[PDB]
Amino acid sequence: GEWEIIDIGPFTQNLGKFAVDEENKIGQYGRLTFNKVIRPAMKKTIYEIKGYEYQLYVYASDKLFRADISEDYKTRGRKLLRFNGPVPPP
Repeated sequence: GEWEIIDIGPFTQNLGKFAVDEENKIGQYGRLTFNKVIRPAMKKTIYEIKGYEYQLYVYASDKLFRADISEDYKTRGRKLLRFNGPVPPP
């Protein structure tokens, strides 16, 4: 696949919210409150397209985490791949 840097507009913020919502279902960090996604946001496109992956820096409950998210082209399904941290600011 190929990687590009993307903006941190509303669509990206909603991916961050997705990630925190999914991590809350897992419960590994306890209950987290989504704050914001910060730069840099990275997007991978996997080939007709199979899907996408995102690597995001997400503040939740005033702590910084790294979240990876997949998105399937044909099913539109999103999945949280991993959620790690706290991490230092980029």
